[PDB]
Amino acid sequence: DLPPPEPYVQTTKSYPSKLARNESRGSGSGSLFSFLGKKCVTMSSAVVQLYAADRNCMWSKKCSGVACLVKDNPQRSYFLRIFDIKDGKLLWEQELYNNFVYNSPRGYFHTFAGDTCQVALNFANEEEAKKFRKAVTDLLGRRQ
Repeated sequence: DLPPPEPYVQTTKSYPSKLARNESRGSGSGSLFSFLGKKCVTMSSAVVQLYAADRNCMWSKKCSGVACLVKDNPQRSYFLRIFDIKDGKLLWEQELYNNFVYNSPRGYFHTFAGDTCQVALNFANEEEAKKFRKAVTDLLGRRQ
């Protein structure tokens, strides 16, 4: 069955890539939105269903589609976004943060911290989920 929904509470969020600071690992600046500078590379793609631990402890799908893990080589950051298969548009987007970890108490169901609410992701295939965590870890392992 699906994993149990955990209570998620806000804390603190801060990205180095969104700090405009000289090289990641820092905190200080006041850069603006941007203008022209984006170079992210994709790793793998796996279809999953985005769910939110609704009240009464009951996951609630928000929007499913094709999800791919993007990694910024130049920016030195990772971003997770989902695209629709009918609208072919962004249905979900997460801005990974420093010391990022991947939870997977299930076979093919990983959970993470949402904006202000808890959300979980469920892949369409098990392998795709296995390769997913393996990919992340592999990336986390490589670091630098």
